[PDB]
Amino acid sequence: VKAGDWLPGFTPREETVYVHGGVEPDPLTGAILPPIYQNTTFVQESVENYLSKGFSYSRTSNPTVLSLEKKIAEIEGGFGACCFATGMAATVTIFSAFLAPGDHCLVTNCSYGGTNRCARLHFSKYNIDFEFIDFRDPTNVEKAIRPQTKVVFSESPCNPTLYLADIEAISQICKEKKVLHVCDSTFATPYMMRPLDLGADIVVQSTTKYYDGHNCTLGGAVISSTKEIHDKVFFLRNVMGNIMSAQTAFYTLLTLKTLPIRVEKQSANAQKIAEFLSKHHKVEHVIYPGIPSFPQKELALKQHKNVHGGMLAFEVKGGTEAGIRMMNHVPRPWSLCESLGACESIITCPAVFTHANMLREDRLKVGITDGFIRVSVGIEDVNDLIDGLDYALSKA
Amino acid sequence: VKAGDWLPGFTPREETVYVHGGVEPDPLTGAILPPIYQNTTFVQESVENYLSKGFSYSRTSNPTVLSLEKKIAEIEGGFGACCFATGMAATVTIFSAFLAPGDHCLVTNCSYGGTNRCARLHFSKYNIDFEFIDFRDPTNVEKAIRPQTKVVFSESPCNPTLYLADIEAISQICKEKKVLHVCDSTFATPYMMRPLDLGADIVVQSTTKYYDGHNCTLGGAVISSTKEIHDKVFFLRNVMGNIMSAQTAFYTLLTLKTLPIRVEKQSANAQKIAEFLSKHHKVEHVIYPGIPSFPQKELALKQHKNVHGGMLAFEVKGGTEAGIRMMNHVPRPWSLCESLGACESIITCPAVFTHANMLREDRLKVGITDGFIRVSVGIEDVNDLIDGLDYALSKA
Amino acid sequence: VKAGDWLPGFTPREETVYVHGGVEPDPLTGAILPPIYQNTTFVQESVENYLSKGFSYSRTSNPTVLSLEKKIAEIEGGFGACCFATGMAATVTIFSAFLAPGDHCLVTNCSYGGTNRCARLHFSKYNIDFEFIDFRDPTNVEKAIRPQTKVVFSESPCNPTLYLADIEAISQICKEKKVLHVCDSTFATPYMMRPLDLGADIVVQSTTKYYDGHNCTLGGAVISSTKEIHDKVFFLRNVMGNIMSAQTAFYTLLTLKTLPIRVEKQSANAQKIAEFLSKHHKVEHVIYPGIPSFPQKELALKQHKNVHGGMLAFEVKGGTEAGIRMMNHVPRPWSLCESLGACESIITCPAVFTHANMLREDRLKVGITDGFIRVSVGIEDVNDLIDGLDYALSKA
Amino acid sequence: VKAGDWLPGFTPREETVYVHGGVEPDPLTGAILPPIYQNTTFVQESVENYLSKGFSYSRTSNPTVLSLEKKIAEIEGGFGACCFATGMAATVTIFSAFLAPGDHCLVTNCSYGGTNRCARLHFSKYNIDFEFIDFRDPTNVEKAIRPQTKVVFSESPCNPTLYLADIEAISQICKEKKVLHVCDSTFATPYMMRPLDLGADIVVQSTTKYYDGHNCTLGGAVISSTKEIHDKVFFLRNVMGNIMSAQTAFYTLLTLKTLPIRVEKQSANAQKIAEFLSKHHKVEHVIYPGIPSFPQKELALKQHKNVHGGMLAFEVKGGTEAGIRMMNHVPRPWSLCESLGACESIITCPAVFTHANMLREDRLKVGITDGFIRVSVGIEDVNDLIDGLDYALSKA
Ligand SMILES: *Cc1c(COP(=O)(O)O)cnc(C)c1O
Ligand SMILES: *Cc1c(COP(=O)(O)O)cnc(C)c1O
Ligand SMILES: *Cc1c(COP(=O)(O)O)cnc(C)c1O
Ligand SMILES: *Cc1c(COP(=O)(O)O)cnc(C)c1O
Ligand SMILES: *C(CS)[C@H](N)C(=O)O
Ligand SMILES: *C(CS)[C@H](N)C(=O)O
Repeated sequence: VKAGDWLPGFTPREETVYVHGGVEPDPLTGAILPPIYQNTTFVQESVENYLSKGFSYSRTSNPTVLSLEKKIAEIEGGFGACCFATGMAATVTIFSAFLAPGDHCLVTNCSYGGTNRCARLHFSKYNIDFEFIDFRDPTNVEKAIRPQTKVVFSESPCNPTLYLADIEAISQICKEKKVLHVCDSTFATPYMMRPLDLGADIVVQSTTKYYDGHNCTLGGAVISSTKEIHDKVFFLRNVMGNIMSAQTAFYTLLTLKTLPIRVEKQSANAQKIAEFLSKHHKVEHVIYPGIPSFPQKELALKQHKNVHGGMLAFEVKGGTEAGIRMMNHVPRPWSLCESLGACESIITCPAVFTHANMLREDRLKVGITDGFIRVSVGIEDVNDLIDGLDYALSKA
Repeated sequence: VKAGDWLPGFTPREETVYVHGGVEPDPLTGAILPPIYQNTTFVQESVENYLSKGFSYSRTSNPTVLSLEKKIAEIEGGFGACCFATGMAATVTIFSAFLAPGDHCLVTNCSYGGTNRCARLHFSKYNIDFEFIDFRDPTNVEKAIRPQTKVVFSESPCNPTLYLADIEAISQICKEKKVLHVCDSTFATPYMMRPLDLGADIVVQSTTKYYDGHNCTLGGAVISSTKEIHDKVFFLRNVMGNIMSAQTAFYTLLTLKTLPIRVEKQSANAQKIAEFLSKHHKVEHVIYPGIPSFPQKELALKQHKNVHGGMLAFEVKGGTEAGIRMMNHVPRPWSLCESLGACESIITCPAVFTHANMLREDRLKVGITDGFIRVSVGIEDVNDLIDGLDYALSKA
Repeated sequence: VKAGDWLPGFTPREETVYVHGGVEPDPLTGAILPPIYQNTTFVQESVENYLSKGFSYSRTSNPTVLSLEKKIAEIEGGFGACCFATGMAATVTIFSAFLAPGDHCLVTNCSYGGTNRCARLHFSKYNIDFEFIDFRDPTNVEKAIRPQTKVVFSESPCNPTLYLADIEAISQICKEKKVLHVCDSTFATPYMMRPLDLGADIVVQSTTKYYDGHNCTLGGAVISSTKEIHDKVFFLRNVMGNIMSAQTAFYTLLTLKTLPIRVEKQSANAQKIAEFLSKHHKVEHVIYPGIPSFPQKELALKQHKNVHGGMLAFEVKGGTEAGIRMMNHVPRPWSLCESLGACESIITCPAVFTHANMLREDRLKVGITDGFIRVSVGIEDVNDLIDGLDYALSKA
Repeated sequence: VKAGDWLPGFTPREETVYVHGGVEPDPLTGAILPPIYQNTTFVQESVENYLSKGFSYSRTSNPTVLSLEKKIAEIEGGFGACCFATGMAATVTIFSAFLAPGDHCLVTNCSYGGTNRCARLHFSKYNIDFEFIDFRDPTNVEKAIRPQTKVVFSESPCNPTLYLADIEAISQICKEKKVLHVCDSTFATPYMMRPLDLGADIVVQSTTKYYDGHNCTLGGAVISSTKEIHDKVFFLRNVMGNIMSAQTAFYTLLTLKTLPIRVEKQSANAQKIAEFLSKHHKVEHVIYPGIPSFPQKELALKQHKNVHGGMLAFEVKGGTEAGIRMMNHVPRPWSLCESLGACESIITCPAVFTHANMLREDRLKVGITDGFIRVSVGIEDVNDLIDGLDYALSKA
């Protein structure tokens, strides 16, 4: 064993894989990072040796993108991964590949609003039936499975309510009933929960949020448990033309290196903020998987590794007017905007910013209430973050 | 009026629009190029003033991308444009938006292979009927339209045969039958043919090819004739998550500046190469709209502005074996690879690469003969290009 | 000879070198463009095989930068080239490497104001004597050479007056007197004049201007006639830490591909604009090397290949007030700003924007008069450019 | 006050400044990150309103670069900062601005090798006297100052020996003698030591190392204690043409966000590795400010905040041959290369690489013994790092 080689028979530990997974020094120059293959097409040696160097056209595959895919498959525990322009593109490619007219698809009723809308407003025109149900009890999923069910699509924690789904239990149900279990674990990250380890067949990630973690790029990933599934996704990505770009892949290769230390800091901050909010006399309810009152505490402790995440939610006393006054007065360092997962702490109101297309009776039915505030905790000093919330709450 | 203003009541001439369309100096700093908005999310001033500055999240819209879209809409003569991660993503968004189960779509039978395979594999599973016909006679289109026809999808010149479609005549037919006419004018560029000027309802572009012209980025664009069509495309792009990235849009904003002078040089080179090939004893047939043997020379003179383009094709005598010997010996500066439209001259044999997914019997049905070679002419010195072809032909 | 090889014993023609110089397809993947080596450090195989793959640290050399250097040395006709963060960095590295206290340096008195200021205001504190003289007559240079003269630094055409220097004649003088002849040919480009072909020992370029040509990047280059000179420049670049970045090198590799067609278009536009101005009743003087009244016409015809360039200058009748009114009313597509060489046409007034640090009596002495306007012609439609000048002149 | 404002009268705490210092949402669009001003020149509103929007030409200043400069000045506690293409460019600008013929400069004799060689080769030719002395005792500095001394240039910890300099004491000396105290605190980072807080007049940083922390960019910064010093640095940067690019500034704006959590992880790992090495029988000496054998432990406790850093050094028993056997067998995840500060752990032997330009007798004079190894600890799992060192040491 010489410089440049791993020790044989040793599995590198987890943080080492975030730093080095999928990437060795460039064979040509020794460059320690992946060179960015900002290029459309690849020259072939001869007609007979077509594809002998592995690449032909960047819509189909690109070397920088492939380095990130290998890293993501390692981190998530999958056979292979495919990277996409956005998280929505990853989700839509799953629905495109694995559903056909007449099929039934069970979706957590608290899915990300984008997942919910691409199903209802687009794929349902192909006579695909999406049924939205409560995934908090796995027996609900078992009882709701119909003869035409092809896909069970879980999300955990859920955007924006932070409901959990028992991924292991649901995977056992789907394995018995021979249906595909797809899990969107964007809010968890693989540092907290790897659905493939818990039996899911496919994971979808919006790499926009925590894999990037810097508000820099859009991106998506599909991580497949098997070669058969991986090849189906890969084929359809080339047809739909929604692959990630090499430059986005370079950025994500760099930011993934710090995902463990970022998520540790964000989650330590979020625990302290959730505790503060839970004691605050102008806060009605606080939702965080790590505080003792979390309704699905036992599942959180079973299914979360290391941390309980950077996301929390709360409701201000006084209804919508008080929620709005609070939002309008939250000072820097907080940012009032959509998205989540970043070094910069973000405060969002789902009624207006993310789930505005959902009927208010239905919003209330899922738990998106009037004073409901979604919080993405960043890596600022937690005392500045609490000071800003306390000011805004005093104004509410 | 003053420095920094266009004079009111004047319309810039063609080349000026390539340099300046869609862009003004940054209002904040005066930067002569738009900055790159390499950022996911946009801060809002208040819950009330939501979207008051025009942006919320870059999957939906991004300022750099919107500047490119405004330029492209100006160059193509449309109401608005949407930009995509690839040309295939643009095409697939048209099929996704405008077709539903039971609908019918007419597609030119010599389409780019990717258009053909996204139809035939994928969308056909939704009980959408795609019919491939010969667009060289508009009455074929008129006769094949059904009550269920929603889209007529032309391409001109066609990939790889360079057949022309009479866009004005087909538009007249489609207007009478109230069917959408979508035209893929990637091979023409708007400098040679603007389908919206000739009555098409939608234009699809692979910006990868000539708009980029440098083998640098992938990209697509959909240019809509009306607000109603544009809004449908924009909505579905947000759902499918296949928008162009800001960094790609910046590259294409830069490269579009030189499209007229690039296409003029490529086309002058192509005319000379086509004339050379038409006299060479190893060459069976040459296809170029600018030489007198072109079968649709009358339509080329009616429909082509400025140039006859950088693309040509030819058949080497001696069939497949001769074509392969030739390809294996084409020297630099030629590149043996997929793609087209670039400063670097590219050659390929579609029977063995791009359209090798098509049955040889069907290959011949669509004119891709055994010795057929697609040539994308770049901006090198034409004597190097001709000397290289002459050397390669000596090995056939 | 097979695909991927050049024909042996053939020198590729000039436009082919702009497209392909310094770049072959990536050996690892076949990528047709140079991958961007966005990376600081390079891993070594062993202590003994240090530098066996050619790279160690990007301040010293970087693979993308080296690909551009090889291309620039080919285009300019030099032994080697070194690329820098800016044109000023290239110039300052020359002064740093080849002058020491007690040395005399002859500088064209109409040098770029930055060259003039770094000499007067900085290197003169090291007791280096910069003497500014009229380079229009080579015998002036011969007569002004002193025992301590080490460097003769010409520029042609000169910024902003467009005076020419006879590079061949001056090189003969410097070769006889054993002094180094450095030529800044930024305004010419190697498509119009290659000083190394005319005997200069070093060329300095601001790649910012025409090599980029898109207002995108800053950059500089030093092209050396010999290995001894090249190695001295390379060594000092590593010490001064002013190398070009890989991303800037990637952009310049792409934009250099179109330098010939850009400069042809800009120069055809500039000829027409200079003719228009020379007939205009509110224009006092027009300076362009291609119009028949140019005072150094005979030298322009001897020393310029293909074109007479994109730069021109003129004076409006009515002195400074009229020049200012004209500038304030020049409409789009023109831009009022510093810099030059770009696809976007630029109008500058040197008194305020570039040579404001020069005493007004001295400005007048060099020819930077009151109504003096420097024009950089882009690739817009020339009729829009003339329309805009004619409007502004009517307002002046 | 309102969303988007800092509360007046409050100062953000340390980690918040790393996330948000120097940056506010884009005023035009609300973009949460500053856009990349990848552009050379800036349009002016009128000849009169020249520079009214703050920018003219990116060699002089660029908006993205200025945002980074504001962040860096906040983090380091300075009046202002200037950013450069590399750390060497920052250092060379100090020597260029503040020294003239006849002046004297005191430099720590264990400086980074590049500082030492830019002094000894290059600036000494201008009759500037550089004197290299041992900064571990401040009275050496006091005794060596001459009437001609203009600059005292410290480094702490030193590259590669990790000697400390007492920055507060040296500043007191320099204040008494009215000499500029410049401190290169690259190895410390501002999270561990801010020399401006301890009385230094100027700080030099290689942002390549920890500010970047990802082996992605080269860069430098000069942080000035006063407006007069800042203005001198800014003026000369424009003359030397060695400003940082906008794209580099964007990368560093992103990576600085995580400097506290990166340095905390690197330092925790380094403490454990130093303790492991201090017990290993093949290791002669270990140098780390956090272990009790550190010779300057009293100063380390006074001068180091939060951590003792990611850098350590050790000597392998058996001299040069043993060091080489060890280096040749250090396995992944270690990288054998130059540079330091990164997420990827780096090891090198300065006698054979970084300081092999120093005479072995002088190498030993400055403490770089034959078996001396400089170690830059990254953020991998410490057990992989320790297992790899243990394997390598078994080959020594
Ligand atoms: C944001 C998000 C998505 C969609 O990803 P994009 O990258 O925005 O297209 C999907 N799932 C969750 C849980 C998300 O937060
Ligand atoms: C290449 C091409 C496409 C597909 O565009 P991509 O950018 O490769 O996805 C569509 N139409 C034509 C005519 C094409 O040449
Ligand atoms: C602009 C210029 C320079 C300086 O180059 P920068 O890239 O701006 O540092 C040098 N010479 C001429 C003739 C120039 O126009
Ligand atoms: C690397 C380094 C430098 C030089 O900075 P570059 O960015 O490599 O030019 C200066 N000081 C120290 C302590 C350094 O480690
Ligand atoms: C989706 C809104 S388009 C976004 N990622 C969010 O949940 O804020
Ligand atoms: C130099 C001004 S800093 C610039 N390139 C010009 O001449 O406009």
